[PDB]
Amino acid sequence: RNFNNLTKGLCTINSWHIYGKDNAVRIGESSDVLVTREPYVSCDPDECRFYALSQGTTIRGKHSNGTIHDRSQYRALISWPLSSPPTVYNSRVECIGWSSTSCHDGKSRMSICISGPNNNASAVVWYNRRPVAEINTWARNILRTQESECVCHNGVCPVVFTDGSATGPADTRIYYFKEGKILKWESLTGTAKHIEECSCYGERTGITCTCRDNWQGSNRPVIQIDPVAMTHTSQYICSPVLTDNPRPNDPNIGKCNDPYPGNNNNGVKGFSYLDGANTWLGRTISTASRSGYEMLKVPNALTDDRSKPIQGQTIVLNADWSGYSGSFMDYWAEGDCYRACFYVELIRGRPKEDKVWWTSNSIVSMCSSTEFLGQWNWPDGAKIEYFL
Amino acid sequence: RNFNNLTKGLCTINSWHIYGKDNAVRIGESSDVLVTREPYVSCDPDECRFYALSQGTTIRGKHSNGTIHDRSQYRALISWPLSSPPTVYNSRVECIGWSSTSCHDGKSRMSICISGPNNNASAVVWYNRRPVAEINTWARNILRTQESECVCHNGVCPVVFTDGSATGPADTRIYYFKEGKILKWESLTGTAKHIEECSCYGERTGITCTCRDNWQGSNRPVIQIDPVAMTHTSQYICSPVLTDNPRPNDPNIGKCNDPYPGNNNNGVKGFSYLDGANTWLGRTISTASRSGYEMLKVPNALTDDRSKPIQGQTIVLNADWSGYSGSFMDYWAEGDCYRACFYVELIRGRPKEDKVWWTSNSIVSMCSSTEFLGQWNWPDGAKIEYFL
Amino acid sequence: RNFNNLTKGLCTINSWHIYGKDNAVRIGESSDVLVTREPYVSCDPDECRFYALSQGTTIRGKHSNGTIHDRSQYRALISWPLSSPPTVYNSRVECIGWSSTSCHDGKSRMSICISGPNNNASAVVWYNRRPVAEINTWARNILRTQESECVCHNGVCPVVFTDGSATGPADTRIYYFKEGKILKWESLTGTAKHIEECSCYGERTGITCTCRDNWQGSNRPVIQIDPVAMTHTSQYICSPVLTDNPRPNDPNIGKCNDPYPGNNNNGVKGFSYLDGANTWLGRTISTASRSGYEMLKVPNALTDDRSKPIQGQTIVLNADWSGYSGSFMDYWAEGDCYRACFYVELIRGRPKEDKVWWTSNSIVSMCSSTEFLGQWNWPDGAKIEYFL
Amino acid sequence: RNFNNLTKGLCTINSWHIYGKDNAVRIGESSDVLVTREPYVSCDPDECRFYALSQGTTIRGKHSNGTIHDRSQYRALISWPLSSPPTVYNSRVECIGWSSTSCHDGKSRMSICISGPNNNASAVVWYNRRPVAEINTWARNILRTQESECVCHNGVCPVVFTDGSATGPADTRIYYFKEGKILKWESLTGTAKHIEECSCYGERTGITCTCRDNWQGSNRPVIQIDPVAMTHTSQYICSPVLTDNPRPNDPNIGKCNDPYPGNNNNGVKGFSYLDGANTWLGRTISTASRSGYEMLKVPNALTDDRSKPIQGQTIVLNADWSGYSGSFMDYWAEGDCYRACFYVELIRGRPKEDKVWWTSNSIVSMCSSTEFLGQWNWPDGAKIEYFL
Ligand SMILES: *[C@@H]1O[C@H](CO)[C@@H](O[C@@H]2O[C@H](CO)[C@@H](O[C@@H]3O[C@H](CO[C@H]4O[C@H](CO[C@H]5O[C@H](CO)[C@@H](O)[C@H](O)[C@@H]5O)[C@@H](O)[C@H](O[C@H]5O[C@H](CO)[C@@H](O)[C@H](O)[C@@H]5O)[C@@H]4O)[C@@H](O)[C@H](O[C@H]4O[C@H](CO)[C@@H](O)[C@H](O)[C@@H]4O[C@H]4O[C@H](CO)[C@@H](O)[C@H](O)[C@@H]4O[C@H]4O[C@H](CO)[C@@H](O)[C@H](O)[C@@H]4O)[C@@H]3O)[C@H](O)[C@H]2NC(C)=O)[C@H](O)[C@H]1NC(C)=O
Ligand SMILES: *[C@@H]1O[C@H](CO)[C@@H](O[C@@H]2O[C@H](CO)[C@@H](O[C@@H]3O[C@H](CO[C@H]4O[C@H](CO[C@H]5O[C@H](CO)[C@@H](O)[C@H](O)[C@@H]5O)[C@@H](O)[C@H](O[C@H]5O[C@H](CO)[C@@H](O)[C@H](O)[C@@H]5O)[C@@H]4O)[C@@H](O)[C@H](O[C@H]4O[C@H](CO)[C@@H](O)[C@H](O)[C@@H]4O[C@H]4O[C@H](CO)[C@@H](O)[C@H](O)[C@@H]4O[C@H]4O[C@H](CO)[C@@H](O)[C@H](O)[C@@H]4O)[C@@H]3O)[C@H](O)[C@H]2NC(C)=O)[C@H](O)[C@H]1NC(C)=O
Ligand SMILES: *[C@@H]1O[C@H](CO)[C@@H](O[C@@H]2O[C@H](CO)[C@@H](O[C@@H]3O[C@H](CO[C@H]4O[C@H](CO[C@H]5O[C@H](CO)[C@@H](O)[C@H](O)[C@@H]5O)[C@@H](O)[C@H](O[C@H]5O[C@H](CO)[C@@H](O)[C@H](O)[C@@H]5O)[C@@H]4O)[C@@H](O)[C@H](O[C@H]4O[C@H](CO)[C@@H](O)[C@H](O)[C@@H]4O[C@H]4O[C@H](CO)[C@@H](O)[C@H](O)[C@@H]4O[C@H]4O[C@H](CO)[C@@H](O)[C@H](O)[C@@H]4O)[C@@H]3O)[C@H](O)[C@H]2NC(C)=O)[C@H](O)[C@H]1NC(C)=O
Ligand SMILES: *[C@@H]1O[C@H](CO)[C@@H](O[C@@H]2O[C@H](CO)[C@@H](O[C@@H]3O[C@H](CO[C@H]4O[C@H](CO[C@H]5O[C@H](CO)[C@@H](O)[C@H](O)[C@@H]5O)[C@@H](O)[C@H](O[C@H]5O[C@H](CO)[C@@H](O)[C@H](O)[C@@H]5O)[C@@H]4O)[C@@H](O)[C@H](O[C@H]4O[C@H](CO)[C@@H](O)[C@H](O)[C@@H]4O[C@H]4O[C@H](CO)[C@@H](O)[C@H](O)[C@@H]4O[C@H]4O[C@H](CO)[C@@H](O)[C@H](O)[C@@H]4O)[C@@H]3O)[C@H](O)[C@H]2NC(C)=O)[C@H](O)[C@H]1NC(C)=O
Ligand SMILES: CC(=O)N[C@H]1[C@H]([C@H](O)[C@H](O)CO)OC(C(=O)O)=C[C@@H]1NC(=N)N
Ligand SMILES: CC(=O)N[C@H]1[C@H]([C@H](O)[C@H](O)CO)OC(C(=O)O)=C[C@@H]1NC(=N)N
Ligand SMILES: CC(=O)N[C@H]1[C@H]([C@H](O)[C@H](O)CO)OC(C(=O)O)=C[C@@H]1NC(=N)N
Ligand SMILES: [Ca+2]
Ligand SMILES: [Ca+2]
Ligand SMILES: [Ca+2]
Ligand SMILES: [Ca+2]
Repeated sequence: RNFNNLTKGLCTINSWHIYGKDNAVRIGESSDVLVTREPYVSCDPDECRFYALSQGTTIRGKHSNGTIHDRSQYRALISWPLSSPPTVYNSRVECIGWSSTSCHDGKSRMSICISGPNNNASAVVWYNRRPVAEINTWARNILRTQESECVCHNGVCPVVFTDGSATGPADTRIYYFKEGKILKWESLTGTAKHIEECSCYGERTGITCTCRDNWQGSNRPVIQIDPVAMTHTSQYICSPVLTDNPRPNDPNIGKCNDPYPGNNNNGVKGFSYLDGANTWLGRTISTASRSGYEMLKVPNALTDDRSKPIQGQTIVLNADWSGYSGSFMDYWAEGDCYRACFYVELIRGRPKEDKVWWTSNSIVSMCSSTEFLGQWNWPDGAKIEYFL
Repeated sequence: RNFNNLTKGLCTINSWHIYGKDNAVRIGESSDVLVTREPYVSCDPDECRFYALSQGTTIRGKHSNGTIHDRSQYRALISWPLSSPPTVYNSRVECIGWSSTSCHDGKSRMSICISGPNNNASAVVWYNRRPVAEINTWARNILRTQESECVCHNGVCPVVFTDGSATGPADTRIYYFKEGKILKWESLTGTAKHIEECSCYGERTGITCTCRDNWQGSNRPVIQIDPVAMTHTSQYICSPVLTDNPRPNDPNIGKCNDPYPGNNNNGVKGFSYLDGANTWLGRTISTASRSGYEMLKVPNALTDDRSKPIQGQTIVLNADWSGYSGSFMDYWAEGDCYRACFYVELIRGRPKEDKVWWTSNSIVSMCSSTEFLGQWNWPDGAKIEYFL
Repeated sequence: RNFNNLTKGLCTINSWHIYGKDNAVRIGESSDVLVTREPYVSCDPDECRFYALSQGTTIRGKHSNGTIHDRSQYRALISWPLSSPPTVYNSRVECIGWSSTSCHDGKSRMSICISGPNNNASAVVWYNRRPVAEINTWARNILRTQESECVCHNGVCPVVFTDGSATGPADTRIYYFKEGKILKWESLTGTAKHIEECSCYGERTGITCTCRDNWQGSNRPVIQIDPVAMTHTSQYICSPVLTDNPRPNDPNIGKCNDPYPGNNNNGVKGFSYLDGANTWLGRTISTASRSGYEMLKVPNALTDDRSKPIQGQTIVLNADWSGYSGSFMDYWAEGDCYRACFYVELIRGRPKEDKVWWTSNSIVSMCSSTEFLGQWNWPDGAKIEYFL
Repeated sequence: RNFNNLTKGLCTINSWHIYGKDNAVRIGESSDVLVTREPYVSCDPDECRFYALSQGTTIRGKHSNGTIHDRSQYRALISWPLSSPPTVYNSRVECIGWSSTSCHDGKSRMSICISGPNNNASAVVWYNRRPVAEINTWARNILRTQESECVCHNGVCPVVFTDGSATGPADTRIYYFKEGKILKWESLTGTAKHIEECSCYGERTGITCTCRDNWQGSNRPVIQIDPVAMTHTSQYICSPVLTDNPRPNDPNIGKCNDPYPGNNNNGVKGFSYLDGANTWLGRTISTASRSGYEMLKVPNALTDDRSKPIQGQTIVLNADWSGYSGSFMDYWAEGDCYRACFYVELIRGRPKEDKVWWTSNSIVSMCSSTEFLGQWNWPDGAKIEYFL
């Protein structure tokens, strides 16, 4: 087969339909379902799969005790069939670590896992299920990457890494891989002041990443990557429709080249589709906690610092827990355009539900529709008392 | 490969032999078997599989509590290997929803799931395991479809949908799909007064659907579809051998173009094979509850309003619970004719067995034989007290 | 690919080496392992698999209570990977019933299951995982067949069936199938007075079946089938080395054309390889119960009514339970000769161990070696008290 | 496809990165994970897999009681997907026995299992998942082999066997197989005085085995095999950096042709990569017990009896249990050189943790990097109290 080429634009987004949901925590109440977090979705040319970071234990297993912990030697990036739960028996390990990305280039899949102690972490780059390249920490402060799929164009797969402080200036690098080999890496340029956990998608013939400013910003940093020239720019979403969490209330003027202030030293992984008038932003409903999720149609959110919603859709009720969210597309589907998709992580357990001693999640996933479809709300569905 | 063409007639039906049985509830007493309901069977050119709507939990799982509920965000259409139980680990999710159909066209499989709230439901059409088309509710009252396989001819797959009241006139549409794309849709024509949960099979070169009249009828509505012209007619089974449930006792004159009265606002999904003198009707043995199942040979049941049984076979004893039933065939088997098959849903738990708080089912499945084979009876086999 | 042709003779048998063992009961103490009985082994051209009749429940499942029962609607012929246990999740159902056979012809597999009540049982013949032919009971008294693999030559697969009394004259038929279709069937001819559960193997270019006389005989009936002419003969193993169970002590003169007396109305499925001086007989060590198993080299056992052992090998200690045993070969292995193989069923639970209320089994399997290898003993290995 | 040829040298080893870890004991606390020991890793041309000797029971299963036992009829060589746990459902049995090796030759896999009583054990050689050759015990004292992968060159796969005393002179043989057939076998030559459990790797165009001296030596025996000529030599690692366990403290002069004294009648399976200045030795950190693991860069360890470490990396903390370790490489990866890999067995339970009555293990696995990557430590991660 061939390297996939980003030759298509996004489909028109008039609503979102249900694409995938695994009900992991519901099922894992009485099945050998693996504790996970930081999930995402990524497609091969013949199959789409769920991904997450395992915690090396099942939910009912006693080792689930204390899995709010982010980084341990018992974590690993796993994938499993679409809308199935991540079980001990059906899960395929891609690589070992506690921060990851993964993407198919049309021929084979590249997966990257970061492992190690905070001051000595390292990334291993896997291609065609074999280890190919390794990158050592350059700032010795929790080397970390996207926690969602990367995008490939003609065999070139850009990945965004960050090494350094989570509450101040850090050292962010965009790496360009082909077949697992390092072609080139760049220091972060542009006006974005802090970069974490970029959510990327590809469209003719560029790659757009919506990331997390954990330092001072409640608006989201945007990195736009050219995968042919292997260059990039950065700024923020200009829109006053702020999409981080926690975050202040929406002003009437956003910020294009600086963080919008109000909430320091925190954030959540999130995403957006920036496509002129076809722009949709995702965010939690709450401005304080990781609860609820909605999609908002905000024309020219990227460049218009006055832009407001003209349409929207509720994905998760504010009364229900959410969490991380990120973008993905099936680049091998039929049609003239790429259908925009995303997932929402539904975190259950700690810190918000400390009656149990574990932290896991399930996945809900949506794709766009050119129809104006009715909306439902998609909660995790598990009842905590059952786990007591 | 090629699109399957309905070039064959039905085989002669002189009896029914055992084809499949999963013993799900028996096995699920001490295994991670998924709670399901509304099951069916559908074949690929190289494999036949069980299908059902999952409830997003195992039987022993505490979340099975309250699964008599029909529609929730935790349901999904799953398939699994023939005569295996639907387990957490061996089940493949086809799409997310609480009403479905699915069928192979010879090249790839089309699956359709409906999800959403009662006044805003929507169908997503999957083809080759990718979402292709979406249909929004047109009557805003539980958009719903067949709950058994559809039939394809030369790439054209007709599906029967209903939107609107379950106790009065509703808005029924026949959709014609090819490769997941909507070719055409039609409003329901003919003399059938209410349409739900059609059970279809294909024979040279038309498609016959036996459905459920939930309004006033205890005789079954029949839709006959021409998949080339993409047109249809409707009426009832003329036979006084009434095959819904609940239902009145068999009269000596049936009704061809109107519901036979006696039982309002209720029914069960059922099926028939209408083939002149090769006609076999299926039904529950009880006229009051979903218990028992039998096949009755009723010559010209479709057109003869005096027709009576001349042969029969017991499938499930009246002392045993049954439920939904529907038709399917292996259109890729060897031979000159299509062998008629069906399944019976064996519902266990609520409402009829309320010592437990769940509702699930297992599957028994039969196909026709040109031999006159001895009959057995096929109960679910699970003992409720074990679940207490 | 092509139909397999029996073009080779048996390899020289100088000992037996371990080939397969699943430890099902050991593992099933704390895993979802299916209760089974009547197991065997059968090879495809690219894989060899374990087979058995499931009881439709796991060992720990409460439904295992009463599985000493031979025939129920919850039984089915399952296969699973070599030396794995028969679990809920890894088992593939071949067909539904409580008596079976199965064999590959080089192109596809034919499986046959008998189901039904005692006076109305019927066999369904599956080929390439599709139902092809059906045979109704001709004597209305537990229609039953081999409970081990059949053998195919040039697409022709002979099967031995018996219908009628287990304690008197019965109606035995040899059926000849090709691609699941009935080519011909014959009434049992020769001097064998009672036929049950034949164990067959194929060698240039005939098929040899060693069966069970449940009526009066403690010597074993032998059917020799010509798969080209589609004809057969029958007699007993002439050897005074009696190989049924229960059985009298070995005399000095056996019987060639009549049952050797002493034990009526009982027996066990067993096997032999009859190959001139390369002859090996299998049997239980005990003459009273299904315990122990040994192979005995008895030159010309088939024709010499004075023949005695000149070599042997213990397979299972007399202190350990055994059960059914049968023959199989990999007809697609490399080499000039067919390597003789067999399995022993290790029955655990009732009737011999009635502290538990279930009956299951595990499998040990051996093949011949041209070396003179050391012997071990192969017990089931499960400790009953753990199940209490 | 073709026979793999050892045409490449080792890559430069500047550090080790994480390659695989299964967390079996953590996961097996609440999942059907098989009790194992003596694990290793071996690659096919399209997949790499974990291997181990099963104990025929799960960890939570009551039959895990007493699995410190080395040799029983319930053991078997199993393989399962990389970094998954060895579960009942995902494990593939390769052959039956309590001592093993296995390796792909580029076309198919050869697996060897030894079973039997101590004075009558025998090896069965499997090729392409079929039994091909058998070797009887020649010294009648626990016939035993490598417990890690073998290496093939042009279809020739050398295996090191030992039969005889574990505390004195034994009879060691190097067997040369092709497609499972015995080409030739040799008695052990050279200056190595005792040989057990060789860990081998292949490099242009020879095979290097690092073994265990269980008699008098705490330095490791090295066998170097020529797979074309089918000949070999033996000696010890000259280095004073002693790498057995238990072992004395490191002297300043090692031994090239005799055992370094201090610890009798004990040892552990271990490995090394001997490549001039690219030499790395593995060993436990403790000199007394199987705890901890480290890699040490020791230039010319094989020939220089004064050589000392100039670089190193901790793999497992001394406070954590280790166990067996062995070498493997992906001989089908891309590149100009072979990347050196190894695994460490992390033994949990008895004898060191006798609060539980079982003995199992999990696996950590590493490969080399030409980068100088930061190090972590990789413990098993299971907490014993959970199992009480
Ligand atoms: C079956 O399903 C269908 C399909 O899903 C359902 O229909 C959907 O219903 C939902 C819910 O109502 C809609 O989502 C909302 O959309 C509105 C935007 O639509 C309105 O505004 C448009 C823009 O108007 C402006 O510009 C135009 C320029 O021409 C001008 O005309 C106008 O006067 C004004 O100047 C209108 O164009 C639009 O009209 C169109 O749509 C109508 C249908 O809605 C139709 O009838 C019309 O004919 C026309 O076609 C419409 O009036 C979003 O604004 C809204 O999002 C806000 O509200 C939710 C709360 O519900 C909140 O969570 C959001 O975050 C957002 O509110 C925050 O952000 C604002 C901007 O920063 C801020 O000002 C707010 O104060 C608020 O801020 C606070 O909350 C946030 C959140 O925590 C916090 O962060 C802040 O700090 C602060 O605390 C919804 O997304 C769908 O659009 C609609 N879809 C369709 C296809 O109709 C249907 O209801 C279902 N049926 C049933 C029976 O249930
Ligand atoms: C081993 O296995 C074999 C194979 O399975 C077993 O053999 C099978 O046995 C079963 C059970 O007996 C049979 O099923 C029944 O079949 C009859 C129909 O067959 C009879 O009627 C035929 C038609 O006769 C009429 O027309 C001809 C025209 O020529 C005329 O000759 C005749 O005088 C009359 O005018 C006859 O042709 C037929 O004869 C043939 O078959 C004989 C074998 O049966 C053979 O001996 C003959 O030589 C000849 O070849 C035969 O006489 C069905 O009527 C019946 O179904 C009714 O009964 C069951 C109860 O058992 C009920 O559940 C059904 O729903 C149905 O009864 C309801 O419907 C009627 C119509 O509406 C109504 O009038 C009834 O009052 C009743 O209604 C009530 O109940 C329902 C249900 O709840 C409710 O909804 C209503 O409101 C109301 O309450 C059976 O299906 C198989 O046909 C037969 N198969 C074979 C191959 O033989 C064998 O027994 C097994 N062996 C052993 C040892 O067990
Ligand atoms: C490592 O592994 C190796 C390989 O496995 C082990 O070596 C094996 O050891 C076993 C056990 O000893 C052997 O099995 C037995 O074989 C004998 C037959 O071998 C003997 O007899 C041969 C025939 O002799 C006759 O004919 C020749 C003609 O030339 C003539 O020379 C001779 O005088 C006599 O006329 C001899 O050829 C043979 O010698 C050869 O082998 C020797 C090694 O064994 C070797 O040293 C010699 O040099 C020569 O090469 C040898 O003497 C079987 O008879 C025996 O089976 C009987 O006994 C067991 C009990 O152990 C019983 O269960 C069997 O069913 C059978 O006994 C019943 O059947 C008889 C016939 O009907 C009857 O007469 C008996 O009374 C008895 O009947 C009773 O019990 C049954 C069972 O319940 C019941 O049904 C009845 O009603 C009644 O109650 C064994 O199978 C292997 O052959 C041998 N293999 C090899 C390769 O050596 C080695 O031991 C292991 N090492 C260690 C350290 O453990
Ligand atoms: C992030 O990750 C990185 C990468 O992993 C981390 O960096 C790593 O850190 C580890 C731990 O410190 C290092 O491993 C140790 O390496 C030393 C060897 O390196 C030293 O020695 C070299 C040789 O020196 C000699 O020769 C040269 C010839 O030119 C000469 O110059 C010199 O004077 C001397 O003559 C030096 O070349 C080397 O310098 C280089 O490296 C420096 C960085 O380390 C760098 O700064 C320099 O500029 C230069 O480039 C360096 O000085 C090993 O010796 C050591 O292994 C011993 O110690 C451990 C305990 O920690 C022990 O377990 C080992 O078994 C071994 O000690 C035993 O064996 C000896 C030999 O038999 C014996 O003499 C000892 O007494 C001891 O024996 C006792 O214990 C054993 C064990 O139980 C027992 O069996 C005995 O019986 C007895 O009881 C370590 O392996 C890595 O090399 C290093 N890697 C890199 C790339 O830097 C970094 O730290 C991490 N960052 C953070 C913040 O954590
Ligand atoms: C490498 C790492 O630990 N990344 C963190 C992430 C991180 O702490 C923040 O972005 C601060 O830099 O926060 C969160 C979070 O829940 O907000 C999950 C991630 N956990 C994992 N990726 N395992
Ligand atoms: C969409 C929906 O909920 N369909 C119902 C169905 C429906 O209520 C009746 O046909 C009335 O219209 O009844 C029943 C039933 O048990 O009779 C199961 C179905 N459940 C599911 N398909 N999930
Ligand atoms: C065949 C056999 O039993 N090999 C032993 C091995 C052996 O005892 C020593 O090398 C002494 O010769 O020791 C050990 C050990 O834990 O040190 C595991 C092995 N267990 C297994 N391979 N099953
Ligand atoms: Ca922030
Ligand atoms: Ca009705
Ligand atoms: Ca008998
Ligand atoms: Ca030693």
